[PDB]
Parts: sequence; structure tokens; C-alpha cells
Amino acid sequence: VLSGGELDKWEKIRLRPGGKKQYKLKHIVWASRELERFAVNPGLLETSEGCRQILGRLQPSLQTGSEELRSLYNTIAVLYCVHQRIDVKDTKEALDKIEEEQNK
Amino acid sequence: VLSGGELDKWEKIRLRPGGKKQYKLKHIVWASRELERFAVNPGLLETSEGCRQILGRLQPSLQTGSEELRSLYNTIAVLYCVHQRIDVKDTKEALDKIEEEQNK
Amino acid sequence: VLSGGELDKWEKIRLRPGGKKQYKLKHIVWASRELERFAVNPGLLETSEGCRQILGRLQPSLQTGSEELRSLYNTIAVLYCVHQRIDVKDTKEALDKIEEEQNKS
Repeated sequence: VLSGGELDKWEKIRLRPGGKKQYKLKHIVWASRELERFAVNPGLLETSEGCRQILGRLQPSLQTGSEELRSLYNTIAVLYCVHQRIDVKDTKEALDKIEEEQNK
Repeated sequence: VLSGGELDKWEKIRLRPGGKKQYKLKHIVWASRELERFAVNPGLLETSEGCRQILGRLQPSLQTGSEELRSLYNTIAVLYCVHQRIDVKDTKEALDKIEEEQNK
Repeated sequence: VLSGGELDKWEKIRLRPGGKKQYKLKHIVWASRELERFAVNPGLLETSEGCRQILGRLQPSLQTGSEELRSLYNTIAVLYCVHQRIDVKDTKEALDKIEEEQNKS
């Protein structure tokens, strides 16, 4: 899913703003299993364009989405930023960037 | 999900028109678990507007929906009517009243 | 889902073009359970019209869909062709023939 350089960036990103815990490999495994449970191709996680397609497929479900769906969306937003080489310190900054790109 | 006065109303409502069996607390517990399973926020059951948003989210699936999906929709339609202080005797009257409001 | 005559045709249909493995009853059982998991009425597998409604419900998810979702769609496409008495040798021919029928509009 991620190259060696992308994995180094991934594991520096904090789960919550100002928190200590950071993303791990297991979050990518979890996201991949989650997409399977939602009948979405986990192979889309491998590219920026694939993550964009996943976010677009999930976005109409966000307003009413459970905590599980929101966490999945947030995780793939971070992955999109890592693929795009966008520097983000935490999950919220990636969501900010997703909103900014969509509005552009 | 329901206040004390609302729960008293809930348990007078008949599952079927003219039937003996009536709604119970377990139907609310079940509906909350069902929404989590469909990745919908169960906290939306707590308000009229939240129930309205659930019904709109589920409605495109009704035509081809399984028995489980239709029962879930019907239960939340009754819950919407209870939150709105709309007096209904049974599930069918709740569905009738919601369709007429939608036509307005 | 299928009559006895339909089951005989079903089990002659190849999963892949020119392949050896063929459709089995377990594919119908599996398709029926999959639909329940997707909150779709499995009784719709019993008729041509019901199968058309399922395919229409699933088709927008195909582009981003998992392997499981695509296999389910393809299985139901084959089942639609069997209900319609459309002769198919394999899954790919069933998808092709369904596409041609839609283009007649």
C-alpha cells in the first residue's frame, strides 16, 4: 500500500491533534479489511486516485455515518495526504486538506 | 432514545393493525444495533430530525430491501412519529402518516 | 431459485471462458446469503425481473467494488440469463448478452 518513504511519514502522523499515539501498519490492515466489509476494492488504497475514489464513494454516508464509518473515512484521508506528499501532523489536518482540495 | 412519557406511548403501539403484540424496549435496542451493523450512527434515533435523516438514508434501499431492512425502516418510522407526538395505533398508521407528510 | 431444468443448464455454465470449473448449487446459496448481508431481498433471485432489479441496485457499486461484489453481480447476471432462457457458455458471454439487450433501448 505504502512505499518505505510513505510508511515513514505515515507512522509520524498523530491519531488526534496534540496526542501521543501515531498511525501504525495495523491501521492500514484494518482499513483494508473495513473496505472489504463495505464491498469496496481494497486495492484502491494503493494510489492517490484510488483513495480519492474511496473518499468519494464514502462521502454521502458521512452525515449519518457511525463512528466506524467516520474512522474509516478519516484513515483514508490521511492515506490520501501521504500519497500526495502533503505534510500533515495529525488526522484533523488531513481532513482540513481534503475539504480545501474539494472546495477548489 | 425515548423519554419516560414516550416509552409509555411506544409500548401501546401495535406491531400490526388490529394485532395483539405491541412494541417493546427490545425493538429499540435491536434498531440501534442494526444501524451500527449498517454503519449508521445510532445516536440519530434520539430525535425527530435524526430519525428523518435515517429514513431518507434507508429509503432508496426499500424497493429491493430484505425483510430485515424493511422491519428496521418500519420501526424507525414509528419512532419518528413518537418523537413528533403524532398519535399512531400501529406500524401501518405510522407509515401512512409519514408518506402524507412527505407529499406535503 | 431454479427449477430442475434450469439447474441442469446452470451447472453446465463455466465460471471463466473456456475454463473447466462450472457453476454449482453452492453459488446460488452463496448469492442468496450475500444479498441478505447487503440488505437485499434474496427472493428476488427467483425471477428475471427480480434479478434485473438486483443488478440495477448493485451496478453503481461495481466501479469501486470489491472482488466479492463483482463475483456476486456476475453470478446474478448468469442467473438472469438462465431465467430468460438465454444460452450462455460462461460468465463473460452472460455479461455481453445482457449489455446487448440493454442497448436495444
